[PDB]
Amino acid sequence: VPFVEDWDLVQTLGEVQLAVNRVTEEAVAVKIVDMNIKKEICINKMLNHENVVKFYGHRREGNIQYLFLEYCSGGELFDRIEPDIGMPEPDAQRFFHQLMAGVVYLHGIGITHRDIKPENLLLDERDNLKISDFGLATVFRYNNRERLLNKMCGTLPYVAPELLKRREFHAEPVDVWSCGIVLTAMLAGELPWDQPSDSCQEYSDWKEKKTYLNPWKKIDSAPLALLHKILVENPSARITIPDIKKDRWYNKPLKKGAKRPRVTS
Ligand SMILES: N#Cc1cnc(NC(=O)Nc2cc(Cl)ccc2O[C@@H]2CCNC2)cn1
Repeated sequence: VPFVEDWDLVQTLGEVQLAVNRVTEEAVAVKIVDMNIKKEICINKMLNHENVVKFYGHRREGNIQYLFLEYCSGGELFDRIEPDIGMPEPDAQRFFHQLMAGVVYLHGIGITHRDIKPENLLLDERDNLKISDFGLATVFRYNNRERLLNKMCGTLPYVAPELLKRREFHAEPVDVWSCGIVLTAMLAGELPWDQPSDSCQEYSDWKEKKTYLNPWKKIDSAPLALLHKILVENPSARITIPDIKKDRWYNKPLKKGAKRPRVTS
């Protein structure tokens, strides 16, 4: 079929550009990197999950690398969070379920994202969450042997406290922590602290169990009980994802199905 390989760059998404196929009108996201990127491509070629952004391929045109990635028309989870409010609890629960399915998948194949935040959580046209941007991602398990991490990666409000206080740390609890900060942001519409350090007053209040303060007073006791188990300073005592899957709020029926058309009589 002639022209099937031509894509028009129609708009800047974030550089990330929206590409449309000349013939089929299929939309893809094209990440343009004008020369860490070789690691992003390698990690992307391993990924295949409904809650992880699809990788279609790559092309090197001199100093510029073009990455063909899934287009998610719903945009960023970030823009579904109302400041100081958040979002309805059933929506947050569904996005957290889909976040866990994605993270279970990544950890299962020995990959840690290292930068889970709402900006990197994208939504398709049906509002299905997809983990995106594997630029900071790395291999923490290979040939069934775990590699402890030591590089400081991520975004300060979402990083686990061990990443700031320890020389080495396990990868999986770091991603679990960041998922709990994402859950906080979805239910309160605010970030609890600038960084999880004892010098940060809000972080000290959380360790002092002062849940009568913001953001915790905006959060119902069932999801807050889950946050009490995720945002545990000791990474060895922190809840694991198999046990997040057994939490009472995680399994609480809250969300109705997708609206489906219906008539009467
Ligand atoms: N890395 C990466 C990656 C992979 N796929 C992406 N897909 C999109 O569809 N991007 C997107 C779509 C809308 Cl409607 C709005 C913003 C978007 O990307 C944001 C902007 C910055 N990175 C995430 C975006 N970034």
